[PDB]
Amino acid sequence: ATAAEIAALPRQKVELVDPPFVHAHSQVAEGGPKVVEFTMVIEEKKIVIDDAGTEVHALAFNGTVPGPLMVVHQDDYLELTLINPETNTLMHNIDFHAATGALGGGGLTEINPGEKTILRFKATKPGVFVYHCAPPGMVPWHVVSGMNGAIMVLPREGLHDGKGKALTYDKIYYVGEQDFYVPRDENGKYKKYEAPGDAYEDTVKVMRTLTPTHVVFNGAVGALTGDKAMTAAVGEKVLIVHSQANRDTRPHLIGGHGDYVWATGKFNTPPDVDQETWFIPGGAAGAAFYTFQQPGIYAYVNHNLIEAFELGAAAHFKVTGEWNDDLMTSVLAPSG
Amino acid sequence: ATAAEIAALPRQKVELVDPPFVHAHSQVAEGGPKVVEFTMVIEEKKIVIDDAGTEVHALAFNGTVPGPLMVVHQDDYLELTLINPETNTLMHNIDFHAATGALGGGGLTEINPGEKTILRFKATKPGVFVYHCAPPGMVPWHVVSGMNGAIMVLPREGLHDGKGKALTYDKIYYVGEQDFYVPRDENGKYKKYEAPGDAYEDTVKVMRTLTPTHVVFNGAVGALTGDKAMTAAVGEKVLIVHSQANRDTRPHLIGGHGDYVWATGKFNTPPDVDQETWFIPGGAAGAAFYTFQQPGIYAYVNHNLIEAFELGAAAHFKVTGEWNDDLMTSVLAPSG
Amino acid sequence: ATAAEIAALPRQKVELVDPPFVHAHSQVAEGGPKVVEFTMVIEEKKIVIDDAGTEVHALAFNGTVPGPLMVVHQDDYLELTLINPETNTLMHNIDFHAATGALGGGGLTEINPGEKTILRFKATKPGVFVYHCAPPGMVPWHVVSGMNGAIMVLPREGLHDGKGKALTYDKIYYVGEQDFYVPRDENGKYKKYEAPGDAYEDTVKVMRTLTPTHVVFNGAVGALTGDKAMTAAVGEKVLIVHSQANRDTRPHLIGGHGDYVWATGKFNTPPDVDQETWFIPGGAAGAAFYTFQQPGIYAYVNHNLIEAFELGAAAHFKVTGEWNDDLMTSVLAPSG
Ligand SMILES: [Cu+2]
Ligand SMILES: [Cu+2]
Ligand SMILES: [Cu+2]
Ligand SMILES: [Cu+2]
Ligand SMILES: [Cu+2]
Ligand SMILES: [Cu+2]
Repeated sequence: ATAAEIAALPRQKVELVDPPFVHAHSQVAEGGPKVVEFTMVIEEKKIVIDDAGTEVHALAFNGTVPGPLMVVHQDDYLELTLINPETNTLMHNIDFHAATGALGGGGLTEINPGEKTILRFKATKPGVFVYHCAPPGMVPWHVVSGMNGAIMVLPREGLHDGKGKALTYDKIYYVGEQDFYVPRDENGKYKKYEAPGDAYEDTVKVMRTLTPTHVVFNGAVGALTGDKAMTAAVGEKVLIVHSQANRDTRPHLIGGHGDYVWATGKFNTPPDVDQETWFIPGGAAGAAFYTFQQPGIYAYVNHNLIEAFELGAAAHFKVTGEWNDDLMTSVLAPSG
Repeated sequence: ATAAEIAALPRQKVELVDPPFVHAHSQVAEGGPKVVEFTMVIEEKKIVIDDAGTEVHALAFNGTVPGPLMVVHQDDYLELTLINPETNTLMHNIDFHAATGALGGGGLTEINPGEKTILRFKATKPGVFVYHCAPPGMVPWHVVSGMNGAIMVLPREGLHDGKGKALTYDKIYYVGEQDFYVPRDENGKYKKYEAPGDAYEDTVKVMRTLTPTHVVFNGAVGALTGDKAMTAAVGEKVLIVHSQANRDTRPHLIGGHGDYVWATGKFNTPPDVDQETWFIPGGAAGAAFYTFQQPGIYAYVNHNLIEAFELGAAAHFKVTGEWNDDLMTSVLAPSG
Repeated sequence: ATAAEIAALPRQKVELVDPPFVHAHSQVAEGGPKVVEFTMVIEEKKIVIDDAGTEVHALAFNGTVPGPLMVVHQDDYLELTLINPETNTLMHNIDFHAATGALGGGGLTEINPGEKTILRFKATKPGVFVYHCAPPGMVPWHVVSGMNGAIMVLPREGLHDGKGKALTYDKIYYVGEQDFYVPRDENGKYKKYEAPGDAYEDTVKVMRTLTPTHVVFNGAVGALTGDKAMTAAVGEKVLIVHSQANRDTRPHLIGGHGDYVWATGKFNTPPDVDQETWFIPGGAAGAAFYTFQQPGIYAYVNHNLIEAFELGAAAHFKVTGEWNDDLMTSVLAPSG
């Protein structure tokens, strides 16, 4: 595929939305290969991660933790414009696990504050993939400061089950799970700092215990609950993309299932079926497809329940519709 | 199906047995869909989890850690009478990962001391599934106090491998693996408590380290050894169902293999074959089918060997039969 | 086979090479079943594992951490002469996860210093498999002192994909991954000891935290980087065997992929494809097949990036050939 051929390809500017929502895209590919264009500005900002007012100096793609989901189709080109404003203090870059060469793009995208860059790569393999910042010598620090996201490379023909039947979701959500390592003082109280770099040494010591102080979805404890609870209706088919750029996770839809789960995140690997709890290793994304059958609230969790309910890794679904007494019924409600 | 059609179905009352054993069942379903009735009384009890006498207040389905294995076939209904006696001190409920709606059943089964409830759900998918107590605001604590078990939903046609060939076991065992988090004093010695609640605060601290003090099969270090060692014979086909409601495990039969392993625990997902070590993520059950070929003693372990041999996650099998020198032989015994 | 048939099989002595290199072998078996003979001498020695002079009393098959890769074909026999020199201080043995009976061989190979032993086993199942020392009552201690390696049991007809098309590698590397648990004094300085057994009690205390001090490839921080980077050329097909005898890992080729990954390490289990990050549970080996498409430096890591970049679990590949701008191009280089 020649430079001339690539330059002749149609282009499409895409407008990214904040997780857990996903920008407008089509499941089945519309026409031949294109160059899909994205722009993200890096925001270094304080985020409050729990109800005790614990802060993290987030290093945030598009200003969010996680960074937003980019959707392309197999054999499209993803062309990202990454911007590091003068109002930042650190060098940043970006590695796409979906990309091939130069460490996933990080070797070609190192930008000081004030600089920008434009990277283009061919999305040759279908699936969900992590992307994350990885500056040489400070890789884990940037990743666990929230500097990671994910992309989805859909097949041209959209999603299919193991045996070739089409799988079409009505809804898609992107859950980015984040392990945070927040230093404490001698009273076991979390510390605050004036600059990202001020926390480095204290944080690194915590990182080395391999024990996160917080494990959260969408940047904070309770982030995807209440006003930000995910929604569905009985009969709706929903795709849940889940990433974790540094640490293992075991997602589980409480009250539901993973009807089809690409646990590895890769669409050419046939999915697992009828899943109670799936497993996504650190440095990967997975995706699960589920048709809701019951109304009510669901909890969506990392099913190490200490991580879910002590450390923060719990989100809700609010589902509307009619209760099914065949699937489940209270024959005798709680009573003496 | 309608309420009338479910009412017309035959009902079978099952007598549960204590782990690692499993109640009488047939592998291939007998007749059409049944309503399968189980009763479990919750017992808040002091249990000893090691040879030193370290004690935990178990919150125990049917009085055991793990709770017993319930066995039904696909499209059967599981009807559970759950009873929380007046002598208990906490509210409990049950979540069936196999079930659909109301958080797996937890939203419909919250019973205080002196209360009972009857939950029915349709067993729509074949596999092994975790069940566990999950009271809102107190979820992980009930689980890591041993309030969990598993069920198996057999395919109506019994087990098959990935290519449609039937797999009939001679015997089945259920290994519930438990992570315990036991408070220590300033000498590093484990603390005892008067009531379940008294332990709460100290325990949650240990829980947050994500580092169990004990990792055990059937409620205690060495519980499945000595005259409680599991047993087999050369040529015998054994299904080992393994569950972990809170934390990852990596089961390994030392001296053997997992000939067919549904690592995800779901029978519609083709099993892995010829396994040395398989992986079960916290909040799931898996199952391994193995035909014994050599006599002698085997250790069945979680293959983090520190967890197996320091923390308690080791069981034995005693196997009768003739040694196969073709498979293995000492050409030269330990000698100068 | 019959007694005479086994006795009549060819015997072939093979010379081992140190990891990450692998001894001469054919992918397609050459002739009928063979008794493949190997010799390993056990070395107990102090090794430095980091840039700060930190020591471990290594317990090392063939004098290396990991022990060397042994390569046979399915239904060959592996015949190991294991030697424990009189200069050593500890009893050792060997467990092959690939073998059937006597705990994988440990029961038949317990050799005191001044002793040797010859074990033969039939390699009945194709795959990569952990081996490790395992003396009753001191199993994890020998393993986390580096006394572990792997073997590869190739299909007689070499490797295939899920469709049965041949996969032939140009090169094979073996990355053995090691969790070390090095004691520290109260100032946080790593302690040193005169003999292996002097470190035992302190080391077990560190092991029980389940938190390694170091996670390394080939026995040391940086052992497979710089001038010891592994090598390839664009268009070369490489198999990467990876083992972890005690603890989970999640291998990732930074800048590349795992085109075919036998994550379970078993060749009769179809490989996953297009992998970003794969998962190998503690107590197993896995294998990844990749065709390099881009020149330059790659980082091969455990993608818990803290383990990779704080704790030592990072390797390099140095790759020759011509850049492919179709796959990846810098449209605009880092600029103000
Ligand atoms: Cu960054
Ligand atoms: Cu990465
Ligand atoms: Cu309970
Ligand atoms: Cu659950
Ligand atoms: Cu040893
Ligand atoms: Cu082992």
